[PDB]
Amino acid sequence: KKIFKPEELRQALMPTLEALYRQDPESLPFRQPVDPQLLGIPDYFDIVKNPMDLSTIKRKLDTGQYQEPWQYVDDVWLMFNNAWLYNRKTSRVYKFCSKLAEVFEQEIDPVMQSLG
Ligand SMILES: CO[C@H]1CC[C@H](n2c([C@@H]3CCCC(=O)N3c3ccc(F)c(F)c3)nc3cc(-c4c(C)noc4C)ccc32)CC1
Ligand SMILES: Cc1cc(N2CCOCC2)cc2[nH]c(-c3c(NC[C@@H](O)c4cccc(Cl)c4)cc[nH]c3=O)nc12
Repeated sequence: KKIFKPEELRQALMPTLEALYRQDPESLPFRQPVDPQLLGIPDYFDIVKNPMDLSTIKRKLDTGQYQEPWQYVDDVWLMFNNAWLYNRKTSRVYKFCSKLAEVFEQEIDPVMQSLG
């Protein structure tokens, strides 16, 4: 397997993470972990067993917790898939999720090609 240095993953993938953060208001529900107590949604962790958010992805990238870049891709789609699972199709959070996913799909392709 190709060996990836944590510093190469960080420098290569951080621009793609910024592309999600800079969407405002679209990124606002995703910047911090879902807090079901605050949001009044007691069933959240009955439905979402593996939560993920931008701050967790960013910390993992900054601290070298990804061994290979598709694990970063996995966490981003887990974030989005959790939100599409939990929220109604008509809800603002669901629509903002789809907006971020389109940005991600555009940005991630050339970066992954360059890491190969
Ligand atoms: C600490 O600052 C945060 C900002 C986002 C706030 N927020 C909000 C706020 C408060 C509640 C009412 C509302 O409409 N919100 C909101 C705020 C901004 C948005 F762009 C948006 F789509 C929704 N809704 C959130 C929903 C989710 C969510 C995700 C991701 N997946 O399932 C659920 C449920 C996550 C965060 C949400 C909560 C506090
Ligand atoms: C492109 C796309 C659009 C949407 N819709 C957007 C609008 O709202 C409705 C949903 C949902 C998606 N789910 C996934 C998805 C993954 N994709 C890999 C892809 O990024 C990828 C694949 C090969 C190379 C690269 Cl470089 C990148 C991987 C794991 N699990 C996933 O669920 N991709 C989706």
